[PDB]
Amino acid sequence: KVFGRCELAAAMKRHGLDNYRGYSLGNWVCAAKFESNFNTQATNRNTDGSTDYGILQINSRWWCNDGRTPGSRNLCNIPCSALLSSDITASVNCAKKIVSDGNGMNAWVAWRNRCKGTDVQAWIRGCRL
Ligand SMILES: [Cl-]
Ligand SMILES: [Cl-]
Ligand code: NA
Repeated sequence: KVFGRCELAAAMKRHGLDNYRGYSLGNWVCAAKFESNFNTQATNRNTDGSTDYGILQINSRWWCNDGRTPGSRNLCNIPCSALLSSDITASVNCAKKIVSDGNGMNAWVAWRNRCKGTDVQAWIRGCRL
């Protein structure tokens, strides 16, 4: 599923991400825009052999099992394919564990490089929330 900007914002709000660990909703929408272009089916392979999955590009080296990342942990205890669903619940639940692990949203390179320190509230402007 390719989300609309306000559709995704409303969905993330309903799943408890607004101000989760202090990160306003616009941060999460901005990260999803630049990680996946709002596409729940996005996948990208990394040089180390791991793969990033879904709307928030969650990585198989640490967070999900895809059966082909040897020595990987599965800290969200989920198959990576569950992160590609049109239902974002599994991606959101896993992201809550990632953002809590001490490094905040710096775990998302596109957030660090394209959202951090910008006017992220623009990402939810005009949305009915
Ligand atoms: Cl915001
Ligand atoms: Cl980047
Ligand atoms: Na894994």
